[PDB]
Parts: sequence; C-alpha cells; structure tokens
Amino acid sequence: LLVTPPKALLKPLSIPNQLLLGPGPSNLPPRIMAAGGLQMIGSMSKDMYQIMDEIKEGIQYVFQTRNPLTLVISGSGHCALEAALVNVLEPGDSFLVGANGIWGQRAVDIGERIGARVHPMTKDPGGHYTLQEVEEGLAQHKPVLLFLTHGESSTGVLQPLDGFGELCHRYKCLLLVDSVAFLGGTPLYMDRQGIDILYSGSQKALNAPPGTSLISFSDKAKKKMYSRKTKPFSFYLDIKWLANFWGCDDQPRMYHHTIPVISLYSLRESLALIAEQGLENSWRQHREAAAYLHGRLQALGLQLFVKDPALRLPTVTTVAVPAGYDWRDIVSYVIDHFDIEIMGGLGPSTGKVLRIGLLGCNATRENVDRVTEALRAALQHCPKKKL
Amino acid sequence: KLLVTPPKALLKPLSIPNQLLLGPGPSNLPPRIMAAGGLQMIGSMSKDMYQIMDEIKEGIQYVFQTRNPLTLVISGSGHCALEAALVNVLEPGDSFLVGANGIWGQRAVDIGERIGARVHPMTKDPGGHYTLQEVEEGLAQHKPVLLFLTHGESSTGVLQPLDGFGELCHRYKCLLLVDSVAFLGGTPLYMDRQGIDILYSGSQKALNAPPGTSLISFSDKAKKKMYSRKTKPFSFYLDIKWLANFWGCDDQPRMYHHTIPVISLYSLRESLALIAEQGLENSWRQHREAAAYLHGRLQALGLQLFVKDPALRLPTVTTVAVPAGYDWRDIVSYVIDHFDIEIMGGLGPSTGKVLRIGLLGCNATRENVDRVTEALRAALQHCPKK
Repeated sequence: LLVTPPKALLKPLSIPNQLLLGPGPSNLPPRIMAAGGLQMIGSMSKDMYQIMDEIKEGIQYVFQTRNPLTLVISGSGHCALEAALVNVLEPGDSFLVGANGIWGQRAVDIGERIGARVHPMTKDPGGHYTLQEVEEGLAQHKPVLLFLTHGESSTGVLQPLDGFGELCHRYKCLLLVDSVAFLGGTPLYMDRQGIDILYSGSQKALNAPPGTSLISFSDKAKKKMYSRKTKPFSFYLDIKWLANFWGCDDQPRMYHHTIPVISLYSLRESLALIAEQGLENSWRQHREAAAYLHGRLQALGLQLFVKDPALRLPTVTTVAVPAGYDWRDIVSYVIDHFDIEIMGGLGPSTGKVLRIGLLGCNATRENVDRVTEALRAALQHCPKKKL
Repeated sequence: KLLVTPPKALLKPLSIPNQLLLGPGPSNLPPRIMAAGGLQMIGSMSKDMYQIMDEIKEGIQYVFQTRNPLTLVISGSGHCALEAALVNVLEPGDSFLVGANGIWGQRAVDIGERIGARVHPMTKDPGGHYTLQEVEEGLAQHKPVLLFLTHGESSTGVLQPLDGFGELCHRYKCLLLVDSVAFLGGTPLYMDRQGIDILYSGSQKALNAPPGTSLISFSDKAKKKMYSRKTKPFSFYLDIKWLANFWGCDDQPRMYHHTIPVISLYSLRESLALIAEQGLENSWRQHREAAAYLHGRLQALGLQLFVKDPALRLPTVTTVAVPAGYDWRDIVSYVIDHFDIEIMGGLGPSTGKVLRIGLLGCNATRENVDRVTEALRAALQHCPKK
C-alpha cells in the first residue's frame, strides 16, 4: 500500500442527465439501456455465436450487401478504419485519399505510419469530390485504394457516392468508404454502388454505445488482403484471424481475442431497432427532422455552413459561428443552462463552426426546439468578444 | 427490390441463458456492475467523463501499486493492451526477449515479428516457468531492449514468480513488460518496488468487469524509450503520445483522438470500486482460500492437477489433467448442457492436455467450487469410458 484505496472510489457513481445533440454518442432509448445491463454469457458459447450471426445479418441489412466477409471490429471507428487500412495496404502501396475534413487527415496519418505512399487530395472544410477530380487523381498516382468520406462529421457535408465504385474498378483500385450517413441522409447500397470496403462506429449511426464498429469487405478486397506477401503490422486487427472467429470462412472458430460481449448485446439490439423501423422510414425521419432544424436555425439569424442544401449531412449539421461571439462561450452556455451538449469544430473546421446532431430516435422535433431555445438564450446572454 | 430484406432473426427479442462462468474469464457480473452497464450516456468528452477516467486511473494505481503518472485504460482487449505496449516500445530492429511458456508468450512473439522486432523466444513446454538464472543467460546472449514475461499463465495454470526480474533487467539496460491476470488473487503485485516497467491486463480477466477495456501502466524508463524513438509506431489507435494526452497523463489539455467506450468505463470504474472497498489483502485471501478448497475437491474425485508444484498454481485459473480414457470435449460439453456451467479445455500448447477452471472475483466462492465439482462428478459418470 504505497497507494491507499482511492477516496473518490468509495463514493457512489453519479452521472448527470444530458440531452446529447452532438455528432455522437447520442442518448440511448430504454431498450438499449436494458440490453447493457444484462448478465454475461460465455465469450465463445454457441449463443454468443448465434448473437454475432444475427448482428452480421443486421450489418448486411443496414449496408445492403451479400458479402460473407462482414463483421464487427472490437474497437471504435479509428480502429475499424485502421483494421481496413492495416490489412489492405502493403508497405509501399499507393493510397489516394479524399482529404476534405479530419477523417481524411486521419486516413492519411494512419497510411503514413504503415508505410503507404499516401496521396491526399486536399479540400478546405466545406468541399466535396467529383468523379472528374477523383479520376485525375487515379491517373496521376495509380493507387491501390481510395479513401472517401461519405458523411463528414467535421464539416457537415454529404458526399455523393454514385459512380465512384465503377470508376475505381476501371483503374484497378479499391474503394474504401467511411459512412455515418447510411441511416439518415442518402440510401447506401454497398454492392450496387461498387464499394469495396465500408465501415462505421456503431455509436455514430445507430443508437449504440461506443466501443464497436461495423465493417464489410467485398471479394475484390478479400483477394487483396488474403494474398499479400507480408503480414500486416497488427495481430489484433489481422483479418484472417478475425474473419475466422466471426464465422466468415469454412473452418471452425479459434480463440483470437475476447469480444466485448456486453456491448454486442446492445449493438444487436440497436440493429434490431432499425430492422423494425426499416431503412426507408428512418431516411424520412432524419431528412424531415433536419429540415425543421435548418429552418429554425435560420429564423435565429444563424447562417448554415454548407451553402448547397443538397450537400447537407442530416445527422450532423454545421452552423457558421456567428460574428462577435466566442464559440466556446456558446457551447458552454448550452451545457450549463440547458444540459444540452453541442460541439464546436474539429481539425480543419476547428473554431469555424458549431456542430448539432440528430441521431436515430433522438432525431425528434422536440429536441430541435430544445436546442433552438438554448442557442437563442446563448445568442442573447453571451458576451460580444473581439472574435 | 432491396437486396436484403430486414432480418427475421432480428425482429425477435434478445434472449440470453443464465450460465455460471467458471472458465478463465469473462466471469459473471454482480448486480452493481450490471446496473452500471445499463445507465444513460454522457458526453464522451464531458468534464464528468474526465472525472470518471481520473478515478479509474487511481483505481489502476491502487490495484497495481504504482505512482506512475502514465497510467491509463486501453480502449480494447488484452491483445490490444499488449500490442499497444509492444507497438510503442519496440522500434523495427529492436531485440526483444520473450518468456514463451504458453500461448500468451507465443502471441507476444507473433506481434513482435509483425512489427519488425528481432524476437528471441525462450521456449518451455506447457507446465514450465523461468528462473532469474535462465533469463540472465538470455539477457547476455541477445542483449534485448525489452523482456516479456507472463505472470499468470491462463494457458497452463502457472504462477510465475516475479521477484528479482525487474532489478535483473535494469542491470542489463532492458525493460520488463509483464502480463498479469494474477494481481487480484495469487501473489501481491507491487509494480514500482518489483521494478516492472510495463504491466497490463484485460479488465475482464482480473476484475469482475466486462470485456472491451484493458488496464495498463508504464514506468518513466518506458516513457523515455517510447517518447524518444525516431520512427512513428505503426498504429495511430494505440499511439501512446496521443493516448497519454487524452487520458490526462501529460501537462497539456486533452485533444480528440478516438471515442472511448463510455458505458464500459462506467462498469470498469465501478469494478475498481468494488475492489477498493474489499481491499487487496482481503481479495488475495479469498482467492487463495477458494482455490485450495477446489484443489482438494478435485483430487477427491480422483483427478490429477496439471501443475505438480503447489507453489506454482495460479489460483484464478486451475488446470486439471484430462482423465485417461475420456474425450475432453465430451466433459466440457456435459458440464454446460446439464449444469449450465462453463469450463474450458486447453489453449495453444496446452490444447487437449488440460481442463481449465476459473475462480474470478466474487465468483470465487465455496459454493461455486461445489457446483463445478458435482458437475465434473456427473461428467465422469455419464461420459464415454475407454
């Protein structure tokens, strides 16, 4: 006992109630909370495998793919992205990146750590890519893989994906897409759109807690991952091992690492919620709830950051920071006086935007009113600073 | 035309069985910890989420006995903690010595090779352990930058003494990375005093915690090495400079890096609370007592224990030699089908040579030892003979 039992740890755990209207994680409805409080089962029991299997069907549904190599990564969005990158890229492979926000920048950082010859196409916070711009990119750097971000949480932008699959394949290159927008925004049809890898952190698209990530790989991608002459740099994210345990190959399942049993309860149950509601109904709900916010922000005299309404990520909306205010003051006001969490910017967008989130069953008209009164009080009572 | 209709399986209620988990972990969760798991979300970067991280950290300092400011939760499982440690400390080309006496050693090796280390295993059959003399011959021959040792071998049921190994490794200018699931039951662990430079565990293996989070600690010698390398480590997700910052271990303010598993952390904290109330000494007693009573009850069933020396027996995970004439799969399956009790066979080098029975935290009761003993007794009676 160099260290006595902590004093802080002898008090009951107490957490505040907060309405979470940032980019995610969001609040959890009762059913999903309940799943989180259930008892443990064996991390390699037949029921645990039955659950994984249902989850997998869920990921197939929410993504629209027949890919047998579909599975949950035992970590967050950064971990899914990495798993994808660490497997598909061999040290020395050319890697093209759609760097129009932080998630692009992250892709780049990871790709450099793992020895890829990274080639960013950089665009200021606000922008998106055209089939033409990507094609010039594909010609110039002859890459093995393209990263694109579908839903940009940094900038509030919704990248159209139609065409990009068939373009990348025509240049003998795969297409990795980071989507949080598959539930609200535009429909996603992986197989049809020709996307070769598609990933998301459960907590960003579903009403799920953080710690787990949905991922899917096309056969073209498997081919590339499974035929490389070097071993990928991680064992934790090694896809051969992971595919086996998740039941995506012929053989019996081997111990690899321990999956987060409890979260998987919740993940499954969240994939259930959407499975009942249906994709089409969920698209409507978000697109309707967003619009009403867009309208209510403008009535507060707030300028939306993404000028073209067609390029607006419904799940995460970006407001331009009003002239004469410190964005920190506003963000802090909304949390202190209304227990509402919003967010400023992130990476390139830092300090240029506010970020407001409408995620799943929190994408209500009521919550848009609650956050609209909060901002309206904040615009009223915060100081005018020299920016 | 949707390619894939809404799954039929997913329109039915989630239903799970009740199972007494007496394998190596995860174990069953007491009510308090279940409750924590069912609470509402808070901001993944709110001041309260930071207050919770900080308490957790104190917990890890207590359960490990360290003043190390570079202590934190890895946002992944034990393989992920080990990797984070290895990916940061080892630079491609560094000599790395490994105490390969079970699977976890073998995993260390696999990881070290993927990240370009010149790995040097000291291999020993399932059953064995290392002596200060054996390690020293190793330290001389391969002049390594780091040594991996497994404290509690869940593969073989062995309890590696750690005394001496810190001061030895430092005398040869090399760090000491230890994988311990035995800090709660078995032998006391005093990281700082034992000279251990890195120490990790998957919450679910030592605490009554759910999987998905891992406790880790680094000495200042280790920070020095991780923070002064000329190359970037191969992972961003486990990059320690970034992680140390977000977990509040350095001077600066906290930056978005990745999203920590809020809900699991509730549970992790609450489990570190449970032990904080019980106290380390009381927990050591409880496990060591509960193990002994099992050892005695298995022998009365005519079962041979796998680790011959009683001093080298990991209390938290016990290995029985598979009785002559029996398929181990039959027995394992009998226990689950007729008593809702989960035990395990072997793993890696130990595969098909052992059964593995677990006594973890508040499941380390005398009642559960009876329940599993009666299961095995019935299994010896109803399973095929040979």
